[PDB]
Amino acid sequence: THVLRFGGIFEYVESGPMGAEELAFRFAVNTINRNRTLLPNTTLTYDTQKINLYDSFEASKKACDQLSLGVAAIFGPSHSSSANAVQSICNALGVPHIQTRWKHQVSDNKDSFYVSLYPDFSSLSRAILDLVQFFKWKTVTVVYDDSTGLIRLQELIKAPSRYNLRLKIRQLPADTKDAKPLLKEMKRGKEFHVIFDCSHEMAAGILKQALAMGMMTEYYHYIFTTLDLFALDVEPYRYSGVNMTGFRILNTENTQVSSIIEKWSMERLQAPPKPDSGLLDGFMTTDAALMYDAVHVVSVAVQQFPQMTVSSLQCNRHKPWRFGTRFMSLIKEAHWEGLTGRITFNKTNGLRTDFDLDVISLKEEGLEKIGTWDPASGLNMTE
Amino acid sequence: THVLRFGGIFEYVESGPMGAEELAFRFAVNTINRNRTLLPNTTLTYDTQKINLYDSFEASKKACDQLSLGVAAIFGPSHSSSANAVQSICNALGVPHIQTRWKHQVSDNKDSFYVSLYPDFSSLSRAILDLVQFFKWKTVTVVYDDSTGLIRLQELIKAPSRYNLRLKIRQLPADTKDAKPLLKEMKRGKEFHVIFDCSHEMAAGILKQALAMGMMTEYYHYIFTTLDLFALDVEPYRYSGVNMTGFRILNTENTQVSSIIEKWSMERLQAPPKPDSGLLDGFMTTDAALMYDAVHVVSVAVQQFPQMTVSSLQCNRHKPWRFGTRFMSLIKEAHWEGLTGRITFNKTNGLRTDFDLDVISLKEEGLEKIGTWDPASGLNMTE
Amino acid sequence: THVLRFGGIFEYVESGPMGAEELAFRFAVNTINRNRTLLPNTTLTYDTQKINLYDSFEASKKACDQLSLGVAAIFGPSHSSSANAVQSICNALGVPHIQTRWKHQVSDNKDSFYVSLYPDFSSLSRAILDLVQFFKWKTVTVVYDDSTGLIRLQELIKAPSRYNLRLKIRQLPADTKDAKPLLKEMKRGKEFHVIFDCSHEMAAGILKQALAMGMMTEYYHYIFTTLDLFALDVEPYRYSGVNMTGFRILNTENTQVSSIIEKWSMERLQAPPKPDSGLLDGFMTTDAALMYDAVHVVSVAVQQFPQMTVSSLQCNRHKPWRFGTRFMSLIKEAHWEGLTGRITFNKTNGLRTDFDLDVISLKEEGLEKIGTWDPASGLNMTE
Amino acid sequence: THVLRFGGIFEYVESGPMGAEELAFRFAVNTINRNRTLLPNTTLTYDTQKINLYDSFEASKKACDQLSLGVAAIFGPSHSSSANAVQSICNALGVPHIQTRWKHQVSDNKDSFYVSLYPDFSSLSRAILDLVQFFKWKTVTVVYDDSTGLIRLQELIKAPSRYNLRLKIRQLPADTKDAKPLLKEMKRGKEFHVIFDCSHEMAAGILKQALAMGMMTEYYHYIFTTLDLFALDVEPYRYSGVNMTGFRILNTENTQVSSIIEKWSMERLQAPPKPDSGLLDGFMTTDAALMYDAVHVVSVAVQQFPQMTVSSLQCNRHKPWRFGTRFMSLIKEAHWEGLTGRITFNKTNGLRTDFDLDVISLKEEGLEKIGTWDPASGLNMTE
Ligand SMILES: *[C@@H]1O[C@H](CO)[C@@H](O[C@@H]2O[C@H](CO)[C@@H](O[C@@H]3O[C@H](CO)[C@@H](O)[C@H](O)[C@@H]3O)[C@H](O)[C@H]2NC(C)=O)[C@H](O)[C@H]1NC(C)=O
Ligand SMILES: *[C@@H]1O[C@H](CO)[C@@H](O[C@@H]2O[C@H](CO)[C@@H](O[C@@H]3O[C@H](CO)[C@@H](O)[C@H](O)[C@@H]3O)[C@H](O)[C@H]2NC(C)=O)[C@H](O)[C@H]1NC(C)=O
Ligand SMILES: *[C@@H]1O[C@H](CO)[C@@H](O[C@@H]2O[C@H](CO)[C@@H](O[C@@H]3O[C@H](CO)[C@@H](O)[C@H](O)[C@@H]3O)[C@H](O)[C@H]2NC(C)=O)[C@H](O)[C@H]1NC(C)=O
Ligand SMILES: *[C@@H]1O[C@H](CO)[C@@H](O[C@@H]2O[C@H](CO)[C@@H](O[C@@H]3O[C@H](CO)[C@@H](O)[C@H](O)[C@@H]3O)[C@H](O)[C@H]2NC(C)=O)[C@H](O)[C@H]1NC(C)=O
Ligand SMILES: *[C@@H]1O[C@H](CO)[C@@H](O[C@@H]2O[C@H](CO)[C@@H](O[C@@H]3O[C@H](CO)[C@@H](O)[C@H](O)[C@@H]3O)[C@H](O)[C@H]2NC(C)=O)[C@H](O)[C@H]1NC(C)=O
Ligand SMILES: *[C@@H]1O[C@H](CO)[C@@H](O[C@@H]2O[C@H](CO)[C@@H](O[C@@H]3O[C@H](CO)[C@@H](O)[C@H](O)[C@@H]3O)[C@H](O)[C@H]2NC(C)=O)[C@H](O)[C@H]1NC(C)=O
Ligand SMILES: *[C@@H]1O[C@H](CO)[C@@H](O[C@@H]2O[C@H](CO)[C@@H](O[C@@H]3O[C@H](CO)[C@@H](O)[C@H](O)[C@@H]3O)[C@H](O)[C@H]2NC(C)=O)[C@H](O)[C@H]1NC(C)=O
Ligand SMILES: *[C@@H]1O[C@H](CO)[C@@H](O[C@@H]2O[C@H](CO)[C@@H](O[C@@H]3O[C@H](CO)[C@@H](O)[C@H](O)[C@@H]3O)[C@H](O)[C@H]2NC(C)=O)[C@H](O)[C@H]1NC(C)=O
Ligand SMILES: *[C@@H]1O[C@H](CO)[C@@H](O)[C@H](O)[C@H]1NC(C)=O
Ligand SMILES: *[C@@H]1O[C@H](CO)[C@@H](O)[C@H](O)[C@H]1NC(C)=O
Ligand SMILES: *[C@@H]1O[C@H](CO)[C@@H](O)[C@H](O)[C@H]1NC(C)=O
Ligand SMILES: *[C@@H]1O[C@H](CO)[C@@H](O)[C@H](O)[C@H]1NC(C)=O
Ligand SMILES: *[C@@H]1O[C@H](CO)[C@@H](O)[C@H](O)[C@H]1NC(C)=O
Ligand SMILES: *[C@@H]1O[C@H](CO)[C@@H](O)[C@H](O)[C@H]1NC(C)=O
Ligand SMILES: *[C@@H]1O[C@H](CO)[C@@H](O)[C@H](O)[C@H]1NC(C)=O
Ligand SMILES: *[C@@H]1O[C@H](CO)[C@@H](O)[C@H](O)[C@H]1NC(C)=O
Repeated sequence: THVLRFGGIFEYVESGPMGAEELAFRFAVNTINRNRTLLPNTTLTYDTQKINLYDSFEASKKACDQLSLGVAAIFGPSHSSSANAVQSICNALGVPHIQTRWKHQVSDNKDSFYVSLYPDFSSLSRAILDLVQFFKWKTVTVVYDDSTGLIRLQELIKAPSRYNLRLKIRQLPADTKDAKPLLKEMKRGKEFHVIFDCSHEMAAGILKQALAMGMMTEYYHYIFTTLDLFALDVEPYRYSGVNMTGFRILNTENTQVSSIIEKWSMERLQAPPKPDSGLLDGFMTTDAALMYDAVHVVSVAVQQFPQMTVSSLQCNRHKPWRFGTRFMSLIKEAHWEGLTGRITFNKTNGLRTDFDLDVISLKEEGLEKIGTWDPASGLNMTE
Repeated sequence: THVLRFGGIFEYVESGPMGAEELAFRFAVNTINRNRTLLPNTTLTYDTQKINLYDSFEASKKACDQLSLGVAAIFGPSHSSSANAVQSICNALGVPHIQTRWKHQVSDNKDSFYVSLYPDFSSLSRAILDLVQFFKWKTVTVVYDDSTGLIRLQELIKAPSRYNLRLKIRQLPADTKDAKPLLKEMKRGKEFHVIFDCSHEMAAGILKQALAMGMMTEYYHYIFTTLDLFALDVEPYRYSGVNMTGFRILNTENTQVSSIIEKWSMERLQAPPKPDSGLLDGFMTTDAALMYDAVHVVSVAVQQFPQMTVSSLQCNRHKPWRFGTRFMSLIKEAHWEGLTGRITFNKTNGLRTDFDLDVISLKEEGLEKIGTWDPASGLNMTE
Repeated sequence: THVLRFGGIFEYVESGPMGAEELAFRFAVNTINRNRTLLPNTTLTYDTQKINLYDSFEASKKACDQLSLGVAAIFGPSHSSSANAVQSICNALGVPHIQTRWKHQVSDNKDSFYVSLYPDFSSLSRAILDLVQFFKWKTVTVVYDDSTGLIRLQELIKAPSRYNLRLKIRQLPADTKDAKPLLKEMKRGKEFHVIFDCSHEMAAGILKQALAMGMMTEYYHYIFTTLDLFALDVEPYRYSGVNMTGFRILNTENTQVSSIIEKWSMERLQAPPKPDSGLLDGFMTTDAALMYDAVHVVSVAVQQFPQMTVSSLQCNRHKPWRFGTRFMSLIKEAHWEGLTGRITFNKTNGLRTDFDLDVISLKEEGLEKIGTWDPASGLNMTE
Repeated sequence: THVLRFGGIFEYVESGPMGAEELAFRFAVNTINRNRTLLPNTTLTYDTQKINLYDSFEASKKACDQLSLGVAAIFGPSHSSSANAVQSICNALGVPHIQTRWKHQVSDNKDSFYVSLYPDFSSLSRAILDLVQFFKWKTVTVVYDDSTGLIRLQELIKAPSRYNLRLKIRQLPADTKDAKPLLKEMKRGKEFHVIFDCSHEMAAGILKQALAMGMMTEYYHYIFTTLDLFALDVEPYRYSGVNMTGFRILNTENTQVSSIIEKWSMERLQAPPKPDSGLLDGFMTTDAALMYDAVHVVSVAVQQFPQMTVSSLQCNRHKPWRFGTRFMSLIKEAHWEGLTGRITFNKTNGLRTDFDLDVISLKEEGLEKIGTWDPASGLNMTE
């Protein structure tokens, strides 16, 4: 009988229930504890702490508390300022750091003990660039929201120096959802081919404002960078004649994965979606799908390593954990068929640049898979 | 008799002498200790610690050591990953954090206790954009080096959506100085109007490689984003017929400032510039000029606040410093005429968006001031 | 066992080692003395004297000293003022005079006893004129250094009276290497097609100054009159996109000749090339290559004439040497395959107007043979 | 009573009488010996030797014979190959060398003991260049005879790089007076503005052949480089309507000079001019006029130096003559009003670049002075 303790550092909300990632972290730990073939005779427990996500000092205190109590991994603070602080703690004290969201990896950072399960925007900007070639675009307009979106789509911005695109980079307004002065300039500029770098909460907001202005016609085509395009109530836009392409790594066409999504709406039951926020009703985001996967990919590594004993490391007397070097190598060699497809890592750095997308577009009936993407193959679009 | 202790967290070098910022921090503290009108009867001492600059854990330990010994300010780790960790420590424990280099301020960071003395690239990208209007450019090519340079020049990249520029964003090769495959594509692409986002060490390297390929003619024009264009041995390029514009905030035309630059070459004497690195011989970089200024701008605040007593704060029992709220307000209200012009801060956030540049170009005689820039006025170019 | 004594009159240097011609004269005499098939059972010795090269009185004293001791040939004073004095001594006293450098032969000079091994500029000005036809030039600019260069390139200057060239004859500054006021007039005059009449020491100097001004672009083409274009460190100019044509009589593509060039760097070892003089490291000049050949071509004549006995001639009682008439006819009928190709003489006067050049140009990889020249054939340019 | 012995090295003719320079050397020495104010109580004697003029060995033997007998000056071998040999003898042994004909002074010749009385072609090529400006020429054709004529007229050849001339350099045939294939190309090329670099013997020959072909019309203009244009029987060309410009330094408009020219035809009486050689009957050439002057300019120096004693110098034991340094300085400071105008020398090198020409042209009446030239003033053409 073993007691492994996966750490976690999640968002602190005062009014609603626990977040989507903290639910999926608790739902995953309960899944391996019930299921018997994966990790027999062990009992995964958890040590979830809650932070502000914008406080690198508070994230570093909770990371040293989890190392003092003793963890075998830390499943990310999930924000760029807080994740870089906890990554360097986990690098110095041996213990792995599991990331499920994208952040800017600075080029001269010699950190080994981290893996990210979010699909890398080195690969995702090539998938978007393959679509604008397939659709024969020449007047692309990238619309992002925050200044880090330039780093995300940098291979798309450098594309007119190797092809015949003509980019017109624009930015959403600072914090307000008043995208109407942006969309007036896009409508007057005759820009019919738009790539949005947004989240699905902000994709839904500007799609209501593109309806009310001029822009949900059969002349406009919208590629979406977000992987949660399948979580939009697209009922006002089905008959609109529009073309709305995108991607989806959440492999919802398996019977096994769709079983878990149907289980997900049960225990989540609280926090209903407010009506003028036209996301769909019951779904896993790809944010929570990668946190459900991250517990399983580390679980592949602990099944291949049974003699693990959790130690109580100390930050101001920082010494590496005894099995931190081998167990990190088992996480970077782990293969898993999770909610988000195949999960293999990039041996050099530790990212997911090898993954399987599903190109989805908006048809009259609904929002349907019209192709596939694969870094080896490319676009296999059976449209 | 007072004993104020300004902290500092600088780069650790194993072979050469102390860095340019740590020299200028020691040279500034010795200057106020000698000079009598600024801070009478007090003695500024220092507590310089040395880190790797790429280790947010090591930067956070040295910041808690300086808070344990007791400081009244921390003069920056001077790298983006390390500065964001020490900013959140200084925000939680009251003590100000003085920054002298640019880093990405994420938009939802509610940090108050920090000021940056580096000229903001919100203002510097408008100064570069005013030059490409004045020079009547329409085929601009931005060349940057690291992925954060997109965030720096984002107002220049968004400019073809409000003017008639046609940007072609390119990137230098990853770490090597083999910019020849980049410059072949720029020469074959007939790109004569280039903006380089580099440092002066990398500006000197690609200017040697632009000479040897095709590109230092009278057809090519080079705007440089760096503020240390005046520190290039431009003797191979004076008669080249080229046009090489740029900026300079280091106000070298005063008798008072040029006295300090002449003092600077004396005590620095070690570490000579190697010959195939064609920077000039004796100069302050704008990196060290802002660290000389940062000690003085905080010195204006302590002259207006004589009853300051340094306290010994603790990180794991984090309580704000007693005078941290008032003394931070005096730093954000400080005015100073330093090496880099007028130093006034941006009351909203804490940046320098109000500063005085000097547009310099390459003439046959040398590298001379051909104008001025000011966020209020604009380009007053007496060419 | 014979003792033949070839005379020699070379440059007197006070600081460095012996000159390139005096080394090659000593290296050649040692070669025939070792090698057995050419001249069996004889031992060539030498009688090298050193002069100022600008003193026809001192050159005439050393020539009468060598005739008093007794020589069978004199291998040139190698300067125009000194060579004409020693030519008339050798004509009056019978003994041959071997020349390895060009000088102005006045038309009414009835001298028989001399041969020159330097390629005649009657033939070399036609080879340059064939290149400006092949390259379809019409705006040729000849740049020479001393006033005798007009005599050298006179068939190139008389060419617009039989073709459609438009010559613009210019001269380098008097003694200084300040060719920048010359190159300003050539750049402002839009003169992209330049023929330089220089030595390789002065070709290297003005190529550094053409780089620093405007002129090493892909618009400028430089034909070089010198036969030592292969002895330039052209590493700063390979990627420059320039076109730099020229000639080479030193037949470096044979295994036998390249063996001797590899032997040459061994014994020469002293006198390294100073860095800002960007000639290559180890090479025979064509000046020393013709002095290595001149000992061998005379050696062909003494193998065909075994009964030669060296006599002690006197200048103030001038009587011709007994075998001077026959042995001079054997030198003018000698054939040899030396370092500089085939060596046959011009029966009428005694020059080399029949020789084999190798047209070399500057490519991106290096400086490569792009054709051939031959007075019979013409340009066979397999470019 | 003194006995000064001026040396001389002149041409050896086998059939006719002594040459024009040797007559004028004997006529000048007889003139100072008769006349009493210039050199009282001294008796100039002479030591004229005769050479082949194309033998630098024979010229060097006669120069050492005159130094052995003892001379105070040597009045030139008067040919370029022979003069450079005797110049270096006179430089090494102290004794001055007086030149009366042009030769190529190589630029790195450090010879002090020589003066030339022939007008320098540095100044004479500017006088020809001032005429082609005054006559508003733009299609100039230079015709020379030997390859040294390029060195003579080099400032005229370099003139299209600073003005709007368009030179077409041509050469007379090698030795024959068959200039008809040259004049066919000049007539077919529509070249009406011709500069001839010739002697007056060859100017008369090609003027007979320009009459018989097409070219003595009112369309053709001929500038002559020779200073003996006044010695042409121009009676067939007076009414021809031609324009034939030229120069004249022989100052035939003085009563004193025209007395000497009338004396000259008396003692010369032998050697009549053959009819088909249409030079005039009785005249001093400027060759003999400068030899008459050269004895007088040296005579100014010996009047200012009475204690001169002629010494017997030796060539193979070469030691400078005791008063050679001072007496050479008196020749370079001598002023004289001779047959050829004012005779002042060029302190730097020793040439005549300051002289007074007389521009003469062909009118219907005869060949008349139409202007003046002076290096200070320029063309004062009272036409
Ligand atoms: C509960 O059972 C297993 C617990 O191990 C869960 O994961 C699976 O673990 C086994 C251990 O090697 C592997 O079996 C695979 O099962 C899938 C069923 O979809 C089948 O397609 C494969 O050929 C193989 O038999 C596998 O590593 C892993 N499954 C996957 C998809 O990676 C399993 O997910 C849990 N649920 C059920 C309903 O079994
Ligand atoms: C592990 O990580 C490295 C670096 O992230 C991966 O290297 C990258 O691999 C791709 C494919 O070889 C390189 O080229 C790109 O490929 C697309 C394929 O669609 C092609 O269309 C483009 O020509 C594009 O250049 C990419 O440059 C390369 N990056 C570097 C720095 O070498 C590597 O593939 C990963 N290993 C895996 C996934 O096994
Ligand atoms: C010691 O530090 C004091 C700092 O106050 C220096 O005194 C003054 O410092 C500033 C230079 O930043 C100057 O004051 C200003 O001058 C302008 C005109 O240039 C005037 O408009 C302002 O009202 C203000 O006075 C001033 O140059 C300088 N004072 C003097 C006399 O130079 C002081 O120079 C420092 N001492 C040493 C030895 O460096
Ligand atoms: C304190 O900070 C804020 C922002 O950090 C400063 O406001 C900024 O002011 C500039 C100039 O007025 C605005 O930028 C540009 O104005 C130019 C005028 O030519 C024009 O090309 C564009 O329309 C562009 O907007 C900038 O928008 C504005 N920032 C914000 C967020 O509104 C403010 O001036 C600072 N206070 C000081 C220096 O006292
Ligand atoms: C010693 O000198 C003799 C000179 O005869 C060298 O023998 C031969 O010299 C010439 C090189 O100039 C070559 O002869 C010719 O070769 C061509 C083919 O390359 C052939 O067509 C001719 O019929 C003639 O034979 C030849 O390379 C060379 N002989 C050998 C065996 O290499 C001899 O090489 C000199 N010895 C040394 C040690 O250098
Ligand atoms: C011995 O010497 C004489 C001259 O030193 C050589 O004669 C010269 O031969 C060349 C070539 O045939 C003639 O030059 C040029 O011919 C080209 C053919 O393309 C043409 O562009 C011109 O018409 C030009 O004349 C040159 O005129 C001629 N020289 C003389 C004085 O006739 C002779 O070939 C030598 N003997 C040998 C190498 O056996
Ligand atoms: C014979 O008499 C003198 C001998 O000395 C010859 O040359 C002249 O020498 C005197 C001595 O200084 C100078 O007199 C000048 O005479 C000319 C007459 O043309 C006059 O114009 C001057 O104002 C001055 O009085 C002078 O240096 C020199 N003459 C010249 C022209 O340079 C003279 O040439 C001989 N013949 C006659 C007829 O006197
Ligand atoms: C002594 O000899 C030197 C060198 O031969 C003479 O120097 C030369 O003098 C002229 C006049 O200053 C220079 O310029 C030329 O002048 C003409 C006048 O008509 C003018 O039109 C042109 O602009 C032309 O450049 C010439 O360059 C200069 N040479 C050198 C090497 O400096 C000097 O004048 C002589 N001294 C005398 C005659 O007192
Ligand atoms: C949607 O996609 C189809 C197929 O690529 C294309 O024909 C159509 O024009 C697109 N709609 C747009 C661009 O509005
Ligand atoms: C596209 O998918 C089909 C069906 O799975 C398969 O033939 C192959 O993977 C792809 N086709 C091509 C031509 O690559
Ligand atoms: C540099 O300045 C000159 C003169 O103002 C002008 O050619 C242009 O502004 C620049 N040169 C270029 C772009 O070649
Ligand atoms: C720019 O030039 C002068 C120099 O300082 C300045 O005084 C003037 O006011 C400015 N001109 C403008 C802003 O038009
Ligand atoms: C050099 O060669 C290239 C290719 O043959 C051609 O541009 C031309 O011949 C030369 N280049 C010039 C004159 O710029
Ligand atoms: C030039 O090229 C080849 C290569 O050596 C040569 O054999 C051939 O005879 C020549 N071709 C001609 C002269 O047409
Ligand atoms: C001779 O000179 C006059 C005056 O310069 C000129 O008018 C005439 O045309 C000239 N004769 C020619 C060029 O044949
Ligand atoms: C031309 O000569 C006249 C008369 O000798 C005289 O006025 C002056 O020297 C010259 N005139 C000018 C204007 O130079």
